[PDB]
Amino acid sequence: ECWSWESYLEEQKAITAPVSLFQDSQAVTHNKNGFKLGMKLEGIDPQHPSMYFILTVAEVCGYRLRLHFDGYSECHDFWVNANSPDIHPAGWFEKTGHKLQPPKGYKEEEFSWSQYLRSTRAQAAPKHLFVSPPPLGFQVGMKLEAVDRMNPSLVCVASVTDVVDSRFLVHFDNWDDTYDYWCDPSSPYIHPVGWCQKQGKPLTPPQDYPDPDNFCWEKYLEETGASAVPTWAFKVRPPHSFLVNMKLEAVDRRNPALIRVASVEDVEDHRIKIHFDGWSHGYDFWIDADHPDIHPAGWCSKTGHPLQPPLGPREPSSASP
Repeated sequence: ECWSWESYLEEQKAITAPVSLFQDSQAVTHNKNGFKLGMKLEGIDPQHPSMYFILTVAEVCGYRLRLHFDGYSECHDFWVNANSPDIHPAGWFEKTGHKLQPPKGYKEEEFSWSQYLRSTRAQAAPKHLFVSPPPLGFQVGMKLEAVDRMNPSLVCVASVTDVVDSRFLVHFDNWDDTYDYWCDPSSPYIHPVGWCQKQGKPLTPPQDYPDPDNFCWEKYLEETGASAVPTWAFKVRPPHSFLVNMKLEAVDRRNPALIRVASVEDVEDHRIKIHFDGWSHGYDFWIDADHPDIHPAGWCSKTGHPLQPPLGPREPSSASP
């Protein structure tokens, strides 16, 4: 007897997070996933977002796919939705002037898609599969203040270092490019030059900036000849309207192949804390409300992905009865 949301909600006297609370891209279930095992493509390294690698479709599940970094260990495999903006068709880097980190074994200048496909007897994922208007007012080289996602109490001197379709790459000046992240104008993690000063919050200057206590934006902009992103470009998104106890579906962070029945455990203006029904609180996690790996109830069913029901009552890792 199939698990259903309808039955569960009745048993629990619970409600779902309405579809209207989600971004269209989190909610859309009627798109076909045309990706197939073995198809090759290009994509950002999710753990080093300024970098591009050749990827192979290693698995397809509903509207999701597992991607493998050609030549490298399976330990780096990762899952995306078929509407991910972080993947691109073969030829994208050459067409757009980006650099490729070639497959393990390969030198960069010797990489050719035509030869690679020959050598691997593989096909490139067709272009029509890929979702990826400019972000108005955001251009490469402009400066801003941004939250370091790896150190979230810090608001920092940052630069736009790339623009791809509707998004841009946020870079922390003179810091490791592994702190980079992709963004759009509505991000709550970014602010105009001078925001910290106006808020009475400390600003983290560029790494090793001489006399960092006397860092001054006007001098720094003069030094670099860079412009600030204009204030008009920043488009404040409203706080989300998820409420505690609302039910939804979320990818498991420990085993990202899995999606589970989930509840809103806590809320901030722009983030929700997920609890997996039936589980210990040890696994609860905070996630951005626009994160691609949360979805409304029914998403798995409608897209053909399995949904893990709540953990049974006296199981290891289970919550109190």
